[PDB]
Amino acid sequence: KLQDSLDAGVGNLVDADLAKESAKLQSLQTKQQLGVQALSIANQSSSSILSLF
Amino acid sequence: KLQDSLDAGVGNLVDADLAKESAKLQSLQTKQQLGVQALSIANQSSSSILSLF
Repeated sequence: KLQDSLDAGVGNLVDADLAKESAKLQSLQTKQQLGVQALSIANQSSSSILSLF
Repeated sequence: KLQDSLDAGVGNLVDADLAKESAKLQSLQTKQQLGVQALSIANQSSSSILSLF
């Protein structure tokens, strides 16, 4: 009985909640996809200078 | 496990960041296109002398 209590205590200390990690993973994947597109938008600046010359 | 650690370490040593290389490539391509036009502008100097004679 004591060993079961100690195992449960350590698990309570260091375990995670995967239900929350799923939501965080979804939001972060969407944000990374948006960040790549934002970098692509930022790269195409200064390309309009060539028309002046 | 140790072999995985060593491979990751070497990769950390010698790998590049392609997100930055994309931006640098765009800027350098634009600058080269502008440089060719600038050289073309510089060539056409001294062509106006012939009108004096």
